[PDB]
Amino acid sequence: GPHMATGQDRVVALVDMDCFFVQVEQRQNPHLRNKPCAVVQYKSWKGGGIIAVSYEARAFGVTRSMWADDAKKLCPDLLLAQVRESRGKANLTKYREASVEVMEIMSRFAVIERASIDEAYVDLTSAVQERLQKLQGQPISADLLPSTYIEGLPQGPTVQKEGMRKQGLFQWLDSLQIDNLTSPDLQLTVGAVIVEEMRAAIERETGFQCSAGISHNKVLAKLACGLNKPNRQTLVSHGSVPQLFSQMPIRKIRSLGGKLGASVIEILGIEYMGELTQFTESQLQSHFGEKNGSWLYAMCRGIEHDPVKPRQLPKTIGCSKNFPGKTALATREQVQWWLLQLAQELEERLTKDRNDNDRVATQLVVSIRVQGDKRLSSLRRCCALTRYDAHKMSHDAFTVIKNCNTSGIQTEWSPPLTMLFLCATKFSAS
DNA sequence: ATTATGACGCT
DNA sequence: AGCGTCATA
Ligand SMILES: [Ca+2]
Ligand SMILES: [Mg+2]
Ligand SMILES: [Mg+2]
Repeated sequence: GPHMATGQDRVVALVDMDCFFVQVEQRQNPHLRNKPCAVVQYKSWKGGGIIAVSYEARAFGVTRSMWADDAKKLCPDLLLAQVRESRGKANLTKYREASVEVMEIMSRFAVIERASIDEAYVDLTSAVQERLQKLQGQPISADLLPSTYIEGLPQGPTVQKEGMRKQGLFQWLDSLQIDNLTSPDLQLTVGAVIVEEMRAAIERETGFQCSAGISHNKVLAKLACGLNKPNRQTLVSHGSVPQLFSQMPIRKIRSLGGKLGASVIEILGIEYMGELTQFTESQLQSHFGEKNGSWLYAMCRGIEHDPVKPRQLPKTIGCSKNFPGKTALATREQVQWWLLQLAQELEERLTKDRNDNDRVATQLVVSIRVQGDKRLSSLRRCCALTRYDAHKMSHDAFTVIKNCNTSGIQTEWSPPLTMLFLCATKFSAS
């Protein structure tokens, strides 16, 4: 009843760049613009592995993780841009720097949480209050929401896409109560107006387009964002949740795409998020633990409390390289050469980070994989990170791992290593 | 032989 | 601490 919380206390958005690495390359090389194209890393093995795909290329069935040689079978005219290689390895600097461009623009509108290289959550609650004041009871024009979809509309008593969008938008705005400064639906709508503005600024100042979700929490915002891509934004209201979830596979919700989601489906014998409402909170906690159970009980009702954390910078800086199949490292000289290559890239990024962001990493984590282990990581050991010096870091990394060498011979390494990873962590102010 | 990342949970 | 899960380009 009147004491039942409804998770409508915040306005949260999730902004996510469209085919991000592709846009970065298309900005740089106008010949790639408005083409089926993809970004690939390496080239020798099957033409390289695809890591990003333009929407034009997606239409041919080209996807992430496809080998370029195979993508070309689906899309013969597919254009490719290659990730830079430095020190024998893929170097992602260009995309990290482009990400900083976008994050800095977003930060002008609101506090953001960097969620990945190309997405951020935004807490718009305060910005919406402010805007509502300027608005002075004044209605919101559809003109202010030129790329917004309202999930669930139109409904009730045209055959084109933009026409449908506008019909739904009209129904939404027609039903809005603008004299109520605490109406959650109104708050969301003003949130969407601001996100249009944010998205316009990103595109004007970088050339990059993005999509966005606006709702009352991060999970719904994230879900909303993916509903209409590319170059569009979607508002998911509290009221839209029961219908939206009634046919929403559990795996589509953030954090349920893996083993836990599979267990929810298996144990409960359900398929869709909305089906969760029929279980008590204790029932869910009994299956999935106290934390997950409470989370599931609220989430299937559209409610979630995880805050947008004030964090624009990554918490770790790492460098890693796989050495698959035949290329596995089998000599000490090999292992040491590559630890050095990694350590040199890490030093470069750490030094730039110290200058830009006034902080220093204090721990170095070293991880490897050995030929034969199904797990991505085989062994992870940390040591002190006291100086930004590549030779020192690589010498230290070798020290902490050198006893993983089964080989009775000093010069030989066995079993061969199929992955090396150096990660700087535990930052302190400087 | 997707690879190169990055955040957070468990014990 | 070291390991596991889930996620994104
Ligand atoms: Ca994206
Ligand atoms: Mg993304
Ligand atoms: Mg993606």
